Amino acid sequence: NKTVIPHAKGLKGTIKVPGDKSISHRAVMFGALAKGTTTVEGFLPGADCLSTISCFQKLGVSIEQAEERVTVKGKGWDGLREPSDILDVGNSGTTTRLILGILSTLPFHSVIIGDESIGKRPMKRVTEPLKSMGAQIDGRDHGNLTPLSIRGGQLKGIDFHSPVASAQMKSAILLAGLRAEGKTSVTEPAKTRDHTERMLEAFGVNIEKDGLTVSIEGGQMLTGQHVVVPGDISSAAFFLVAGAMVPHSRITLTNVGINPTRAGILEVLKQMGATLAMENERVQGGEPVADLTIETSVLQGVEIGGDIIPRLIDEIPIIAVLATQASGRTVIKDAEELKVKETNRIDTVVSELTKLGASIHATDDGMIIEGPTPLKGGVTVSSHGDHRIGMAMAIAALLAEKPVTVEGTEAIAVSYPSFFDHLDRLKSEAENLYFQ
Amino acid sequence: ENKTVIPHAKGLKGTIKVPGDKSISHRAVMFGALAKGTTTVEGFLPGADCLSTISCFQKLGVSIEQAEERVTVKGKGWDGLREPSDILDVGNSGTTTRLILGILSTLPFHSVIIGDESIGKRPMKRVTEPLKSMGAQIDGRDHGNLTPLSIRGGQLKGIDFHSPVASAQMKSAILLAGLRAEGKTSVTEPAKTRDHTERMLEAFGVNIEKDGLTVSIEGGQMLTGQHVVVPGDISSAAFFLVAGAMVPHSRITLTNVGINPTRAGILEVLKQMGATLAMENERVQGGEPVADLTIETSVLQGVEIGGDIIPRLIDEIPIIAVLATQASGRTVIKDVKETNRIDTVVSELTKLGASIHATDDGMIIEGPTPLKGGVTVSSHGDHRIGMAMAIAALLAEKPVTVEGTEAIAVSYPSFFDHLDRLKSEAENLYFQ
Amino acid sequence: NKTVIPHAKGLKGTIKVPGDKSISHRAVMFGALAKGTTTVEGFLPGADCLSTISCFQKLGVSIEQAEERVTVKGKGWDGLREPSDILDVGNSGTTTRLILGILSTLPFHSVIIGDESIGKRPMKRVTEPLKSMGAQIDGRDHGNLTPLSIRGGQLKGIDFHSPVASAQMKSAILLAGLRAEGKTSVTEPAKTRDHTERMLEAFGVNIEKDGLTVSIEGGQMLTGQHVVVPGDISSAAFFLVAGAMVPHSRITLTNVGINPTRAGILEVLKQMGATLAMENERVQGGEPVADLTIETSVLQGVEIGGDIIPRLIDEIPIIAVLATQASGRTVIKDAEETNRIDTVVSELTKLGASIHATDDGMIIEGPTPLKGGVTVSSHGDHRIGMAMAIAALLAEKPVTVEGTEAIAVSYPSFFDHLDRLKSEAENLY
Amino acid sequence: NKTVIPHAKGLKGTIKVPGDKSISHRAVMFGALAKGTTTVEGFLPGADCLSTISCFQKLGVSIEQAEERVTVKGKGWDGLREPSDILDVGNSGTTTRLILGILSTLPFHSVIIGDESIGKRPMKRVTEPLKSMGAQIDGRDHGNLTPLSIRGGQLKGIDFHSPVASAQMKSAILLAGLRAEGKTSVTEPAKTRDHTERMLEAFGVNIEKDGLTVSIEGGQMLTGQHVVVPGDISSAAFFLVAGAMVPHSRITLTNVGINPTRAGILEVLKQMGATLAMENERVQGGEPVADLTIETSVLQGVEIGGDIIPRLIDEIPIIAVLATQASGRTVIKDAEETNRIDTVVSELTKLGASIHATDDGMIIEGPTPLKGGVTVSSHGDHRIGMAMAIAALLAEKPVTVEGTEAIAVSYPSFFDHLDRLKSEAENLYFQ
Repeated sequence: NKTVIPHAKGLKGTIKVPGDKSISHRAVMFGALAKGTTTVEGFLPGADCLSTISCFQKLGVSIEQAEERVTVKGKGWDGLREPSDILDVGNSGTTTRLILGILSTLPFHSVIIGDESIGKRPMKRVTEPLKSMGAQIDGRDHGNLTPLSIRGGQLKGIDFHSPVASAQMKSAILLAGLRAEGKTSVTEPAKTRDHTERMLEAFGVNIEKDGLTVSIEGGQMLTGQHVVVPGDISSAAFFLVAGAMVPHSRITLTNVGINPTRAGILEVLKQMGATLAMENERVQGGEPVADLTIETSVLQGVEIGGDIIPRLIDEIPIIAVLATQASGRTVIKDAEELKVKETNRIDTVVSELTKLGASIHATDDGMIIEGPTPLKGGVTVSSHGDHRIGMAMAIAALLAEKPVTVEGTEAIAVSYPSFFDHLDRLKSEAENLYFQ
Repeated sequence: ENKTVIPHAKGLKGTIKVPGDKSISHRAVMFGALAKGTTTVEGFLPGADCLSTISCFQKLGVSIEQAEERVTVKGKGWDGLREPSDILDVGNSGTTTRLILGILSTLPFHSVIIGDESIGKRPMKRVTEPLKSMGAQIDGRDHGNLTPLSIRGGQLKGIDFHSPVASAQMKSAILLAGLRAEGKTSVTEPAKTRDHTERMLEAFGVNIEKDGLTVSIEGGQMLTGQHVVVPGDISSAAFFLVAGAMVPHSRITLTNVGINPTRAGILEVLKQMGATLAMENERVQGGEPVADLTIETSVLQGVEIGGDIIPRLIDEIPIIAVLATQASGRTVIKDVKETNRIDTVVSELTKLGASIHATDDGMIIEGPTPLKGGVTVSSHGDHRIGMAMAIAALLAEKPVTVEGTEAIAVSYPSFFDHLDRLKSEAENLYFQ
Repeated sequence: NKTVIPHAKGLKGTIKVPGDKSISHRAVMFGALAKGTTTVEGFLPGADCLSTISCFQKLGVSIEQAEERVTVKGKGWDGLREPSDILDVGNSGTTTRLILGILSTLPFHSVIIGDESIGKRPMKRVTEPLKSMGAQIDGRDHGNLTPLSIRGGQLKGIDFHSPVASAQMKSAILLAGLRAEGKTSVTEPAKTRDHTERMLEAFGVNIEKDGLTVSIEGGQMLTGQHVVVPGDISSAAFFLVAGAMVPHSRITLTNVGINPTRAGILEVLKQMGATLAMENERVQGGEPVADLTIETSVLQGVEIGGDIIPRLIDEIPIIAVLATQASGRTVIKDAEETNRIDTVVSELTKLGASIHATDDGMIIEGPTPLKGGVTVSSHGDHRIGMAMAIAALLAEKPVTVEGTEAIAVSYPSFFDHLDRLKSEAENLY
Repeated sequence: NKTVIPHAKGLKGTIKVPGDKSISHRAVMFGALAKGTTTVEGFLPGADCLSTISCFQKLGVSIEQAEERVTVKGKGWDGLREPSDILDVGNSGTTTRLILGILSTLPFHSVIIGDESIGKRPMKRVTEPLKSMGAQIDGRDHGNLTPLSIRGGQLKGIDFHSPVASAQMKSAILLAGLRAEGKTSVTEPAKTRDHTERMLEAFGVNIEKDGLTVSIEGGQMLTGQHVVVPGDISSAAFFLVAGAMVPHSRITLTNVGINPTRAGILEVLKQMGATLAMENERVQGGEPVADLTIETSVLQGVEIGGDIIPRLIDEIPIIAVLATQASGRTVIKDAEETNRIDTVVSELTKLGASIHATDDGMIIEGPTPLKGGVTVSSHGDHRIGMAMAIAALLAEKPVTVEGTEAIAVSYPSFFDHLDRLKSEAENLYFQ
């Protein structure tokens, strides 16, 4: 249904956001390929990550997952049996592409299928480079579409130049070369998420990191690990921006992932002039982690573009909200080179936030967000089934004088169950904090 | 409680429609999907297997509409089979697996097949190797031998195939794959085998050539929509034929039964034994021989069963065994699972008080023997042994308990209902 | 949803129609109440009868059912135990009404509920009389609607007179009478379905009957019977009317129930001068059964009214079709489901027939050839869909029959049996 | 199944434990009888508490619920309609007893049923008093077992005396006495959970207590409240105890409810001397809530019985573990089900601890370092498995715990919260 949302008198307390999706996926896949038991804490246990588990369980690996905790009794490649079942990818694009790399590594036959939606997402960009490595891959629309059949094994390294930049593709090819013979090299136009690169090293593998081109030597051995999964930045960002905007706020998000390739918001917040702080910075993967603390801030407009855009793409709608309370003008530029799935978000956020009373319009390559503007409520705003719009809108409502009806909150409860619960106990602690 | 108590029958009178033929039901649907025009199946077997065949072809883009025993298959040639976005689920059906493979090899896109646990243990390599020799890219578990299998069907070149094994499912696959290949495709085997695929395909407007031991198809001909009235499955029909032959005061008409000689082996044994049997209304529906059989309490003579016949009556050996117990003198049947069948058939009938004995390649039955109840007989989860025992219990003085009845209820749900119906009609006609 | 139906060149063959729904219900119920095993052949395995089985199992009766054969390890009243589960009736009007009577006998607590459909049908007509007999019954809308709660036990016989004519009602009270103290008597306006009467006798209970008045004494035993369920004339009727009208037809329907309170269709056929044979009359458990043979006849219009209407109600839609091919005026009157008559009229009329409704029924006229090429709906009522289907067998140009799911649910093999009849005619000719 | 647990290096952090079961049940129930909307926060979305929601949804009440957040559109008693469905109570004893009360209020027919479990639990101790009030209740075993049928309405108050202490039974009769005529009274040999009284007071109803006897006039009006459900002391107990035992530990437990009728372990903590802070002392929806803070403390053995025992019954397993590390003769004594305590002893001595069993309670002696390397079962009981789990955080070498799949039911994230305290002391440890 809908949620009606009042304005917040304040936000205070500590919160653990649910663990990073990308890291949780990889923590599992890598543990399966490794020798000796891997354990996973802070595991994001959603449909996609549960799909990954199910897939490897069918490949023979003994995995026990109990809420946020996972234990993977890996025995290396030598203990992955040929599946007598179809591997069901569910809704996970991550699982599909990375496991396509891994299955090309294996000297047996496998079939991949997922749901309605995954059968419209093109896979050709990944099957082609893998056929090049010596992998027999056929499927719907000549291997472009689900379902896909795969026999791998005796695989050969490859240098590979790529036109479009994509982290999932990279990760597939890297995992495939992990059991190949010789140099396997990936090259892209943009730099992009390094989770595969980082986590591999924490498992006991060496990668190249050469400028714009990453490479791997097969065949190295993966060992069992103890993986503490960092919080998802994308989920933290909702609270960070709330903490910044909402009067009388002081929020501490613990164990948040700080991977420079995804923590672009943390740079935006800082340059806008947020009272932001990091604490206890570590490297738990692989991945850098910190405890973020924000409190009510006086913000300023900031021009955002270039190499920053690729590193904060999920935080565009929430930054749109944040900019509403910043003095002067903020600009998003170089969004022209974004998927229609993201160009649509921008367009709706623009109109949703306008319904809420802000000065904001769409541009050729992003949006301009103008002035500090008090948001007025007494209106319905829709999440359009996109959890990122719902959530951003949800926190935008915390500033609105008069009630705001956010509809389509179903999509939020799917992705991030306790979003409103966490929000509610920040409002409770702040009300319990004002006493005589 | 998985056991029925079966009392001796005082008589058996009536008419019965046994369930459709499984082989013909499958193919009606399949060849339907390959033809131009509306095929209409009547008396179709709505079992799990045949329902699986329907499903796979729906998943291939073919419009198919099924109620109870009535099927409609709409259009539309090869030109209307679209590349599946779903896994084609074969379920339990060996037939769907094997025949559809032949057909899938004929199509220029990608298909996957899987089934349940059972099908995932049955070796397919016997079919996949031939089709690969025709040009088909077929991979699968255990190097294309076990489910799940993946199929890409390129431009297909014909083949002169030779096989050490006699297999009708294997033959069907290659003939079907030969349908849209170029240049004559031929299968040769040791024994002559079931000929449903050739007959029906022939009735669907296709031409098969037959030079004894070798069958061949010239690609690529058209198939036309047909009205297929599925004939009664003889294996089921056999159980009534035998009961009717034996129990005093019996007379059973069985309407519209597939009479095909590659499976009608029991019809020739009945004749040989001097059973009172009648064929009436024999015609041919959509390639398949069919007539209504009528049988009455007979005076049977022992006979030798062996050679060519065995293939064409294999499934009836258990019931034939019972038929034999009532024939005068010796009746021999000669020529892993077949031997396990034979043994328990022998075992059971023996405690019913028959003189039957097992041999290396079959069994020997002696004389006319009154069967006796008061014993519990088991089917070891074999519907064929179950039913055959059921019928034998109809002869025994004292009651006979037949454990393992749920196997029957799965193959032939209305089997005991049909028996009961004949038992009652005989008591109602006994108004002297 | 639909079926397209062409005219029939002929209909030849034998059919076993499904068990009578009413007898099938009762043989389970009486089996459960009786000492000794009861066995049931020809049982109708539809959703309703299975609900009946479901319920008595929850009362603790061992019942093993497969296709059309039931076994009931009946062990008497002593043998029914207090349910820990809710008794679920699904969609079954019979089960609900009758079980209410039975449960008013049993000295413990029980709860009845059904689906949405039963949850709308009123129960006051049965609950009120049983309450006056001594049973504690409460429920939604002051015991008028499910869920109903019942504590039965020590009942005292009533002399019941009703303004309604209902066999479920009569059966409830008669069943409560079985263990009630003294004499329970039901007097009804019309006479009605007497299956409850005939089967109590077949199970060994002395039931006294004047006309319209039936009485019963507690507390007689019931003995396990072997029950052969007769065919529903309700279904047989579609095939009898089919045989009567379609040229080149010769149909035999085996083991069909001819109970006179329900054989109204036969009276009409015979009065219309149909070529009807009733062979092998028997009585199976107090139930008159016979083999019927019909062949293409030259029917005449007849006047259907008065005492017969009650005996042929469910068959009015099919008789309406029958009258379409009869030579002359045929009147149905003294009827008062009055919307059910009207759809029959509407559809048949757009089929080319010459029907009209009256206030007391309808008037159908002459032998009218029927023109297809048009679409007619069952309106979820299965009987309209089957009447319409066999009407279709007679019509030049095809007829689409909307809502064949309803048919398919209540008579799965109905269209297959038709096919089989048309098939066999092709072979002869 | 089973989970392997090594020793704890140290426990540091802030934790919000799940909502209180009893308050979650009541928030919905009372909200359904109230006039005007009732919003609940901190709701425990367990099986039992969702069963309450189910039941009132079938009584006509519009209720939205999503994870820990619940909205109840109350329209007073007049808004409850006669049910067309059976009221399904699932496995919930609370729901069963407290609804029998509420339904007795209602001038229509209603049927209750639950699982094989509820089906075996006696109800005569609740239905008999309710009938005295004018309620008509029939059911299996002469009103003593599920399913039960009820028609209510015209109710007259009763002076009721119970020979058995039961919160549920008290709650039922009070709830019925909310729409009865005159003064309804309940008197029982001991005093037990008083959540019904507090909540009702908070929803605007006058409950008069004269120690031992509670009484209510009717009909008073219930008004829609904002109800922040406090954390469950029974589940906070497992973290207070672990904190007091593990070397270098300092844990804050946000918004835990401090009801004296269940805060027995807190009295035991301060009597054992353990360092225990108590910030933010406030009363919320009639319930007293506080923020608890425990650090690693020196434990002293203490005598426990009679006065303070009835109000800590569930915590006995966990307190038995807390005594393992307390110096000296620490004994609990009262038998008044108690089969739980029998099993605790077997497993603990198996770990290498000093516990014998006595006529009513048990003896615990000295501070004993526990040894690990054995399998301990909980027999499907969650209160053991949890106590047994946190116990294993002291002994080294794997201490395999069984019945863990029963823990994941009453407390989904128990082992997660636990894990998060170990690994946040990995990150607090940097010079």
